[PDB]
Amino acid sequence: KKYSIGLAIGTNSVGWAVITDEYKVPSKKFKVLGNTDRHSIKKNLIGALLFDSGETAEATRLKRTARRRYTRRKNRICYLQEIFSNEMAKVDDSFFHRLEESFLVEEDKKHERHPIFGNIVDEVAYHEKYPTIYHLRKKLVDSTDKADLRLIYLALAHMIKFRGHFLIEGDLNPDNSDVDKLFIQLVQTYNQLFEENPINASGVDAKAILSARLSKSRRLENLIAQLPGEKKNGLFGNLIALSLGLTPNFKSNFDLAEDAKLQLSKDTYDDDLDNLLAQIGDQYADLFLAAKNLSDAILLSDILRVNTEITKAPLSASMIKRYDEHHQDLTLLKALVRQQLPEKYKEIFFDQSKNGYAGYIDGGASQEEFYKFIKPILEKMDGTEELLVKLNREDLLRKQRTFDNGSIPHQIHLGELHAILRRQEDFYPFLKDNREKIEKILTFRIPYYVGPLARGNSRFAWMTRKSEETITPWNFEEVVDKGASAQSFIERMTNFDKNLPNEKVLPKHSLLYEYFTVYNELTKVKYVTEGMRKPAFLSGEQKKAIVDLLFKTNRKVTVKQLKEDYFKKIECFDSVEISGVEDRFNASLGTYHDLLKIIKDKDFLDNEENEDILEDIVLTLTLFEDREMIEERLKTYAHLFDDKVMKQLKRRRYTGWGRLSRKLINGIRDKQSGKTILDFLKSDGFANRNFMQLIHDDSLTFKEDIQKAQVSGQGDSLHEHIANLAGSPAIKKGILQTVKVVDELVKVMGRHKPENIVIEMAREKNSRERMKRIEEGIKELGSQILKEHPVENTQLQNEKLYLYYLQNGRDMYVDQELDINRLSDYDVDAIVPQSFLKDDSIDNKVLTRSDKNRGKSDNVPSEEVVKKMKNYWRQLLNAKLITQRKFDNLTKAERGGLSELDKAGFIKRQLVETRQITKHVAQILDSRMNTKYDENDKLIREVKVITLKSKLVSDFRKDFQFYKVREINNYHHAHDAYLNAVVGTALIKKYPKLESEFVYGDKATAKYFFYSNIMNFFKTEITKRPLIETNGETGEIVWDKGRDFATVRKVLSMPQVNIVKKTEVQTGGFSKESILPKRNSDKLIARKKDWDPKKYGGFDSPTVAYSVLVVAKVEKGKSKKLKSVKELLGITIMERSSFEKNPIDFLEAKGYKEVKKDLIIKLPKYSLFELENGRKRMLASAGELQKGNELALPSKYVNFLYLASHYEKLKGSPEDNEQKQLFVEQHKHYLDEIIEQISEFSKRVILADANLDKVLSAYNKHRDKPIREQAENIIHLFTLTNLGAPAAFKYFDTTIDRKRYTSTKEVLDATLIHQSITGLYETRIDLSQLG
RNA sequence: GGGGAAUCCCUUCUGCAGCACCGUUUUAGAGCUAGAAAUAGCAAGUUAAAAUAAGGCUAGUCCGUUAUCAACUUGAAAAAGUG
DNA sequence: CAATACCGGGTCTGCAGAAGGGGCTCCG
DNA sequence: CCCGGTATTG
Ligand SMILES: [K+]
Ligand SMILES: [K+]
Ligand SMILES: [K+]
Ligand SMILES: [K+]
Ligand SMILES: [K+]
Ligand SMILES: [K+]
Ligand SMILES: [K+]
Ligand SMILES: [K+]
Ligand SMILES: [K+]
Ligand SMILES: [K+]
Ligand SMILES: [Mg+2]
Ligand SMILES: [Mg+2]
Repeated sequence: KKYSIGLAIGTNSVGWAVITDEYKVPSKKFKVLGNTDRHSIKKNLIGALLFDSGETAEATRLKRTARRRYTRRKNRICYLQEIFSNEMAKVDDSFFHRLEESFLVEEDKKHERHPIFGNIVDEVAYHEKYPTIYHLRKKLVDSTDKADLRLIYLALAHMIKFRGHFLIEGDLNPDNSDVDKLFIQLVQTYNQLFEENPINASGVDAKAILSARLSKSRRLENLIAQLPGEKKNGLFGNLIALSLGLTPNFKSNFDLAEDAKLQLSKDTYDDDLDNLLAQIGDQYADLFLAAKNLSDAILLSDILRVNTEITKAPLSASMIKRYDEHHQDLTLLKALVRQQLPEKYKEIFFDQSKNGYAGYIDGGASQEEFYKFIKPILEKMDGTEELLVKLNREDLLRKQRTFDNGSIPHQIHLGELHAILRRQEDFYPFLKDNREKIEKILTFRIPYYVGPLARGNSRFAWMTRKSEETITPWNFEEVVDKGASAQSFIERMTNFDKNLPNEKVLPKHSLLYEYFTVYNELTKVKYVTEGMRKPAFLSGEQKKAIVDLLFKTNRKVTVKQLKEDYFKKIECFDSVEISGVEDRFNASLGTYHDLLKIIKDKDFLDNEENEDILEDIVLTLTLFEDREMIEERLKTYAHLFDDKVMKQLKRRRYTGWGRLSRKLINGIRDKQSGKTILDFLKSDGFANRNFMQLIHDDSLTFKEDIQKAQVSGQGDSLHEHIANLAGSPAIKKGILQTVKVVDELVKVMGRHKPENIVIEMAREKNSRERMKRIEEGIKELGSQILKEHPVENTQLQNEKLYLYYLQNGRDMYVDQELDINRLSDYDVDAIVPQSFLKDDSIDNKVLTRSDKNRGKSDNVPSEEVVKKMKNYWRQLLNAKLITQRKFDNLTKAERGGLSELDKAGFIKRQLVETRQITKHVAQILDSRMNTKYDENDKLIREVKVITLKSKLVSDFRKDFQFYKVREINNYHHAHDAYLNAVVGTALIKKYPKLESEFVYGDKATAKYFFYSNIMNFFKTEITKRPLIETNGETGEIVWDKGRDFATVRKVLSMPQVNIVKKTEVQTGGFSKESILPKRNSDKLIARKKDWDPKKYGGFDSPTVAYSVLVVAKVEKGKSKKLKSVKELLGITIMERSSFEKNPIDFLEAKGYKEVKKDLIIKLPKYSLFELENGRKRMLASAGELQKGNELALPSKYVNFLYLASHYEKLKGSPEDNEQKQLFVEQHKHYLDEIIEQISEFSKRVILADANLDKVLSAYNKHRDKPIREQAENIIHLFTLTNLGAPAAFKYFDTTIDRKRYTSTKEVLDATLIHQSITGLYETRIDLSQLG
């Protein structure tokens, strides 16, 4: 009884099949449990588990951190109120109480309904004096009068509750506020540097031009237009562009011949500038510093739209300017509409359902929707010119709380808050005492490297405390151990050295690590000259001289430099051939040069006695992000450097960690030699052993010490091991389900393990990332293509338009512009032709006018194209509009193009699976099946695990006409698993040598020919072979081209396949999140315990975690007469814990009396019920059902539908295509037959009378359509019959809306079916017998 | 052939922490005039408070949406067993 | 109860890791 | 997107 298993692992299915050595699927009588009259049932050993996708933890995390934010914001307000408590109680002992109950209806309020002053006269007067809170804030900042303590509170609380972002470090410099003054500063600095060509900036209103609500490039154009003799690409123009936030290239200004682009926003700018100043000189540093200051002022002027010399509240003044312009323009608009369009006034100003002013203020119309609505109304009237300008500036009738206030820094709000505190502390002493406390409430921020301020009950926290006491914003530095916490943040996540598992890894930018990388690469360099017999390694002295002369004088070392500045200069070689390195060295001493620029003491860096110190310094710079903490840690070294050097040091920062520890690189020593790994890399006689050789050499202690260093740990469980794999959670859910399926199948075969297990794994918002990429790329390029052709993210899902923007509107193979309106006439071409690499991503595609201009089609684009286009391609690459892989493949021709080795490798890659995750699946199954060791203590591999790629079975299907149509039913998953088992077992029976390629555990033209013809033994004629294929050595039959194909056909024709939908409890959010207005409906759910939804609104649409079958009695009528019921009650996610804690009490609270506790049945989503005539339903919820049957369409119809619809591609030969076409035409009647099938099924099982009649009518309407189109729309038709939830579909232009099953009553008397994972073991419960 | 390691350039995905801005909901921001009222005419509108999973105990400036789940028997449970 | 229709909260900064092309020096 | 909740209309 030998058998194999085939598995098809996906993100929503695991297909499975059992085969015998004859490639047949067995069938068994399985026992049926329960209370029906059926005791057993015949099952085929083939099927597929279906499940909803496993989800990532991201949404859960976003909601978790948002929860924390709400908690802490409330705590800020609570701190402020605790500071105000006593004095407020003297002024008004219920102010804070009225604030707390402001949400309650007057009936529920325990105090006066007017929050601020508690009487209507004073409240109305307040709102009249201060129509916005920004009025009050400006008044309290500017006035010198004693203010009412309640108004002071409201201003401070408003600033603290909505406090602005923390994107900018430090204080908001008052020097860099004025645009005019900083523009003059930049001009003065430039004219200092360029006395012969000064700039005349008098009469230039720099403020108006540079702060105008316009695009960066337009403002640059305007300013340059105010300067005759100066162009926007000259030096001053580039400085202005850098100030405005563009990415100017200073290459041409300073004649660099190598690009020097600068963007103040990028993280690398600080180095980029220091990279430019290195080539230009340090006299230009003040010029770029002036540019940065001007940039800060322009950024501020974006938010502060008012003069900062009439008020210390420019932000509140700008909000008040919004309010005043809103008022004036609304008065004008009302007057103009009343005069010119009186009939539209009611709609514009009263109808909240429309997107006019009423919908804008009272309805749900956004600012953008209101603009779009009212723009034509302004265009049709006269006197609306300035209003239209404001609308196009997005500056018309604005509110003050708006989507763009995210631009406001917290330093602005802090300025206003501090000003108020300074005004009013002269009258309230508790404000003087607590001023810094209140400022700290605004400014204090839990660092991202500290985490939740927990006390042992958070699986997320890592913060440690210096003293056990409550943490507040004011004692945080004293109570939280910031250093230990920031260190734990990183060290919970960084790797240990795999060779020394108790050793932490070195910083990536450590001096020792970079020395290691440089010497490890340098020991394998070889050189040869004329008088040398063979190439020679570099000696220790030569390597040391190369490091001291080249690596310690240049950031990068090229082969050319090696030849000229070392071999010529030192060794007196005029010609030398180098091997082991190409073009330039990969490793380099970048940290050495950074630190040499900072400390300016080469002798310090070269003195080994400072190694420790330098290591620690880099450690600090890597471990911490906060510059104050960095300075604290570096303090011990302050006596070694000047204070300017210390400031430069603490401004330097690094990130990233290496792969090896310090103890491995330069700690452990070979016993005999006394040398470390790095010692050997610096000098190792004439063997020049590199790292791998060193740790694998039996004549050194390194291997032995690495072996001893391995430590034991607690082995993960199966679920733990699967969760810790690298991959999407969806594929991991599939992986675990696969293991459980295999366990059940082995149990089904009497605990006999299979001979083979063949596994195949499936291959695998968005427009937002596409838009992001195109925006950043065009910005880096400096192109105007988005100005001339604006595009929304959705449109970028079109392949050709996306490619058009990625290529900056140009042909990729020809130096010409493309025309947008002509995309349909252009071609999308594969860089590496798809006949070698099946890659259809953007990474292997380009848009070109005509693909013929690539060159020959049998290779990579020609060398001529590369010569033409390489510089444009490099510009695209630096703009991130193409990747390094795309650039390398486009330019491969100059490197020889595609070789025969490359093509053979491409074919092998197409056939042999090499993904790490599939290898991990194979290892899991192999270690579970094979557990015994032989006399040599090697594993006994009694079960062979074979991995296949989908292409093998796909090609098998297409070659032998075992076609698949995914839409017909779910059987194709199971058929895939079956064909996987067949092909894999036959393949390794035919070529056992292939086991290394395909079984887990253990000339170019020739291999190309071989792997391209590996599946020919199935065929009868090629491009002829015997009818019986055998193994050449064992002589055993592997394939019989008579019976075995008929066996496969019989398997695929079997109507009884075990499709099982995994029943799952539902988890997640309680309900829809929308907070609905109050309504007289029991559907509403209170958002807080006492917030009666009929008064306060609430949620609806809760999610049912699972249903429950209740047999009980319910009171009926006014008399409350008990009546027996049997019904389905949906337990919601929110109710689940309460129901499970005590079900009887819960059901009695819901109204059920005398519950039959032992008759309660838990019914998760997709619980299966069978009714009459084989009709099946699945539970969608407590009140809705899903389709429960599979339509087993016969195989001839499936193949006719595949051929008639042109499913996939025809391929083959024209004669075979003609035979397929003649088959389609000879079996046209199949169409009607297929329809009949559907109809029959729909009448037995679906019961959608109206939809079925509409479908039959639509089919009889398009009987004159081409056979191909009728076949495609018949493919569409199977949505009516598919398993699962009903869904709308389209037959030609007719739309069929889904017929839903809006009642679950019938299943309460049907047969409930409990299924095991394979569906082979069943328990059937007749529910009509309950009650 | 298979498996593995460091470096370089890129790319994708996964996990975690810390912020901001809005949105929504109820209340507050005295609507006026005529008319008995039904209604009509006009005025007005930009702001705020509070909640933002119900909530929980472990009471922290913590936790509350990921993963995992046929049924039956034995078991508090974990888990084991059952064709 | 049937047919039908509408609806659904959203976007940053920072850190660490695995793994996929392309290359290169090595190991078992 | 999808598909289960809800209301409307009957
Ligand atoms: K009251
Ligand atoms: K000019
Ligand atoms: K609105
Ligand atoms: K190189
Ligand atoms: K750092
Ligand atoms: K010093
Ligand atoms: K779940
Ligand atoms: K889910
Ligand atoms: K590698
Ligand atoms: K099940
Ligand atoms: Mg809360
Ligand atoms: Mg709001």
